[PDB]
Amino acid sequence: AISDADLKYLRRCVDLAREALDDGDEPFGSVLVDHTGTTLFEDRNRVKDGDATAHPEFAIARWAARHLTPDRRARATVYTSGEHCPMCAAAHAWVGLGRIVYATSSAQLGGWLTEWGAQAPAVATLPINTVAPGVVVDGPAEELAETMHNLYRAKFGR
Amino acid sequence: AISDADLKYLRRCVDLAREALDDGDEPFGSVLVDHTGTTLFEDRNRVKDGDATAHPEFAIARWAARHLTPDRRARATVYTSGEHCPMCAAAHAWVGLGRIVYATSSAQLGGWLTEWGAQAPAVATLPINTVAPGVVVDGPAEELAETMHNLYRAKFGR
Ligand SMILES: [Zn+2]
Ligand SMILES: [Zn+2]
Repeated sequence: AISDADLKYLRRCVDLAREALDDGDEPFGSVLVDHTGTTLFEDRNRVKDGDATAHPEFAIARWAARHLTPDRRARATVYTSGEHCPMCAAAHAWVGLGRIVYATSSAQLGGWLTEWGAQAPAVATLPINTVAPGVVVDGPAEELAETMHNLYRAKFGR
Repeated sequence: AISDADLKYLRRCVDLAREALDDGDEPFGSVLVDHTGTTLFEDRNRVKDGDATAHPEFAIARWAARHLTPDRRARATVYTSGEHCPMCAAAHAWVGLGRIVYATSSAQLGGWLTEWGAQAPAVATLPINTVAPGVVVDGPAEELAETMHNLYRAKFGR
């Protein structure tokens, strides 16, 4: 279900995750793309100033609610380097956004954390469709698994 | 599990939910209380302006992260008229807030919504601990069930 065009946007997400890591934040990047294929909004994690809710997917949900009609929201796609946490999946569904494509699943992330002896997140790694049963979800992208493993290990595996 | 002091705060949450209803918003109210019993912050639903994520528990999580140290957050309690949705439960856990007490469960509300035929929510009515395993949760408060049913009927009855 991941197309060539989808993978290009996922690579952009990975670049945004890398920007976040390099700035002292956590490696999570996300991009909102409308049905015409225009990038509307890009963001990355910004938790370093002490708000652990500063996730890019959440920013995208609020931005979409403020700037896009319901119909435009439903036809838009959200690309992300890492599958929406429950906070972000719920926000996405509350505002009525459409498709999600992720590079790595929360299952991947949680599995790596336990491999590395790292503490589990404070929030359960629920798949998007546990939280938001109606959302169309594609991913993960096999081509990006190694990159994201390495990027998460840098932040969370030390 | 629910003291008389807890009920006082839950009754304040009901008052805030009614304030929301009367202002054209949905009937959800929430209070943040310091471990020393002082109210720190109170809020209610503000969705009418077009943002379905304007939940008071979420506003509380962000307020807490901005204004309180981690230690003070861990020791604070959040009271709410309606059990946190997954968005809010996750945000509460991310910012490391403490106990939650709710007047009515999301299962209770979901059952009543179905009776009224109403559009089922896009977000699943997961219990807080499915989303946030480590959070201490108490509720519901049987003495406030009928009051809250009536408030919900006012907004969502058909
Ligand atoms: Zn998130
Ligand atoms: Zn909520």
